[PDB]
Amino acid sequence: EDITGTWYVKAMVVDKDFPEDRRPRKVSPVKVTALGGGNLEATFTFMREDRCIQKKILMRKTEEPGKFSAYGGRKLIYLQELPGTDDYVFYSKDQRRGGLRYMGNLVGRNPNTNLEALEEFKKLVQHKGLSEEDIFMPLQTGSCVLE
Repeated sequence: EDITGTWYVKAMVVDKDFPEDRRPRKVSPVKVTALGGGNLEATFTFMREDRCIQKKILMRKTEEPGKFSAYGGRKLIYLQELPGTDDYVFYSKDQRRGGLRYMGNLVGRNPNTNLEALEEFKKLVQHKGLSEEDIFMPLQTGSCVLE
Protein backbone atom coordinates (compact mmCIF):
# COMPACT_ATOMS: atom_id res chain seq x y z
CA GLU A 1 0.00 0.00 0.00
CA ASP A 2 0.75 3.72 0.02
CA ILE A 3 -1.22 5.87 2.38
CA THR A 4 0.32 9.26 3.38
CA GLY A 5 -0.57 12.64 1.81
CA THR A 6 -3.96 14.10 0.88
CA TRP A 7 -7.11 11.99 0.46
CA TYR A 8 -10.62 13.02 -0.44
CA VAL A 9 -13.76 11.48 1.06
CA LYS A 10 -16.23 11.08 -1.80
CA ALA A 11 -18.95 8.97 -0.27
CA MET A 12 -19.88 7.65 3.12
CA VAL A 13 -22.03 4.77 4.53
CA VAL A 14 -23.03 3.95 8.07
CA ASP A 15 -24.86 1.12 9.85
CA LYS A 16 -28.57 1.53 10.55
CA ASP A 17 -27.98 2.45 14.24
CA PHE A 18 -26.02 5.56 13.18
CA PRO A 19 -28.14 8.60 14.08
CA GLU A 20 -29.05 10.81 11.12
CA ASP A 21 -28.33 13.95 13.18
CA ARG A 22 -24.77 12.57 13.37
CA ARG A 23 -23.91 12.52 9.64
CA PRO A 24 -21.20 14.81 8.22
CA ARG A 25 -22.74 17.48 5.95
CA LYS A 26 -19.37 18.68 4.77
CA VAL A 27 -15.84 17.34 4.99
CA SER A 28 -12.30 18.61 4.36
CA PRO A 29 -9.43 16.75 2.69
CA VAL A 30 -7.75 14.17 4.89
CA LYS A 31 -4.03 14.71 5.50
CA VAL A 32 -2.26 11.50 6.45
CA THR A 33 1.27 11.76 7.88
CA ALA A 34 3.69 9.03 9.04
CA LEU A 35 5.13 9.14 12.58
CA GLY A 36 7.79 6.43 12.29
CA GLY A 37 7.40 2.75 13.15
CA GLY A 38 4.66 2.51 10.51
CA ASN A 39 2.26 4.52 12.71
CA LEU A 40 0.16 7.15 11.02
CA GLU A 41 -1.95 10.16 11.76
CA ALA A 42 -4.95 11.42 9.86
CA THR A 43 -6.16 15.02 10.23
CA PHE A 44 -9.45 16.41 8.88
CA THR A 45 -12.53 18.47 9.69
CA PHE A 46 -16.22 18.07 8.98
CA MET A 47 -19.52 19.77 9.68
CA ARG A 48 -22.14 18.04 11.75
CA GLU A 49 -25.16 20.37 11.53
CA ASP A 50 -23.82 23.88 12.27
CA ARG A 51 -20.86 22.46 14.24
CA CYS A 52 -17.32 22.30 12.81
CA ILE A 53 -15.57 19.23 14.19
CA GLN A 54 -11.82 18.69 14.18
CA LYS A 55 -10.23 15.25 14.19
CA LYS A 56 -6.65 14.06 14.52
CA ILE A 57 -6.38 10.32 14.70
CA LEU A 58 -3.41 8.23 15.65
CA MET A 59 -3.57 5.08 13.49
CA ARG A 60 -1.30 2.35 14.80
CA LYS A 61 0.38 -0.33 12.68
CA THR A 62 -0.78 -3.96 12.88
CA GLU A 63 0.59 -7.27 11.63
CA GLU A 64 -1.69 -7.05 8.57
CA PRO A 65 -0.99 -4.51 5.83
CA GLY A 66 -3.93 -2.17 5.22
CA LYS A 67 -5.27 -2.84 8.74
CA PHE A 68 -4.79 -0.21 11.49
CA SER A 69 -6.11 0.54 14.96
CA ALA A 70 -7.03 3.76 16.75
CA TYR A 71 -8.02 4.95 20.21
CA GLY A 72 -6.17 2.11 21.96
CA GLY A 73 -7.71 -0.54 19.68
CA ARG A 74 -11.28 0.64 20.32
CA LYS A 75 -11.51 1.24 16.55
CA LEU A 76 -10.11 -0.95 13.73
CA ILE A 77 -9.50 0.56 10.31
CA TYR A 78 -9.02 -1.24 6.96
CA LEU A 79 -7.90 0.35 3.71
CA GLN A 80 -8.84 -1.73 0.68
CA GLU A 81 -8.38 -1.10 -3.03
CA LEU A 82 -11.77 -0.60 -4.71
CA PRO A 83 -11.42 -2.75 -7.86
CA GLY A 84 -12.11 -1.30 -11.32
CA THR A 85 -11.23 2.21 -10.27
CA ASP A 86 -8.44 4.23 -8.71
CA ASP A 87 -10.07 4.70 -5.30
CA TYR A 88 -9.96 2.84 -2.01
CA VAL A 89 -12.47 1.96 0.69
CA PHE A 90 -11.88 3.00 4.29
CA TYR A 91 -13.83 0.56 6.43
CA SER A 92 -13.98 1.03 10.21
CA LYS A 93 -15.26 -1.14 13.05
CA ASP A 94 -15.64 0.81 16.35
CA GLN A 95 -16.20 -0.91 19.71
CA ARG A 96 -18.19 2.03 21.10
CA ARG A 97 -19.72 2.30 24.58
CA GLY A 98 -23.06 2.27 22.72
CA GLY A 99 -22.33 -0.75 20.53
CA LEU A 100 -20.32 -1.92 17.60
CA ARG A 101 -20.36 0.67 14.81
CA TYR A 102 -19.56 -0.04 11.14
CA MET A 103 -18.76 2.78 8.76
CA GLY A 104 -17.41 2.94 5.22
CA ASN A 105 -15.83 5.76 3.27
CA LEU A 106 -14.97 6.01 -0.39
CA VAL A 107 -11.61 7.71 -0.57
CA GLY A 108 -9.24 8.77 -3.35
CA ARG A 109 -6.30 10.93 -4.27
CA ASN A 110 -8.26 12.71 -6.92
CA PRO A 111 -11.12 14.83 -5.59
CA ASN A 112 -13.34 14.06 -8.56
CA THR A 113 -15.77 11.19 -8.56
CA ASN A 114 -17.00 8.93 -11.30
CA LEU A 115 -20.48 7.44 -11.02
CA GLU A 116 -18.97 4.03 -11.82
CA ALA A 117 -16.79 4.34 -8.72
CA LEU A 118 -19.82 5.17 -6.55
CA GLU A 119 -21.49 2.10 -7.94
CA GLU A 120 -18.60 -0.22 -7.08
CA PHE A 121 -18.66 1.32 -3.62
CA LYS A 122 -22.36 0.52 -3.31
CA LYS A 123 -21.81 -3.07 -4.52
CA LEU A 124 -18.97 -3.59 -2.06
CA VAL A 125 -20.95 -1.92 0.72
CA GLN A 126 -23.91 -4.30 0.17
CA HIS A 127 -21.57 -7.33 0.17
CA LYS A 128 -20.68 -6.39 3.76
CA GLY A 129 -24.31 -6.20 5.00
CA LEU A 130 -24.66 -2.39 4.88
CA SER A 131 -27.40 -0.69 2.79
CA GLU A 132 -27.52 1.47 -0.37
CA GLU A 133 -30.09 3.88 1.03
CA ASP A 134 -27.73 4.69 3.89
CA ILE A 135 -25.08 5.91 1.37
CA PHE A 136 -24.64 9.67 1.46
CA MET A 137 -22.09 12.02 -0.06
CA PRO A 138 -20.91 14.89 2.02
CA LEU A 139 -19.90 18.20 0.47
CA GLN A 140 -16.15 18.41 -0.08
CA THR A 141 -14.72 21.62 1.35
CA GLY A 142 -11.69 23.27 2.87
CA SER A 143 -11.33 23.23 6.64
CA CYS A 144 -14.29 24.55 8.63
CA VAL A 145 -11.88 26.19 11.06
CA LEU A 146 -12.09 29.27 8.83
CA GLU A 147 -15.93 29.21 9.23
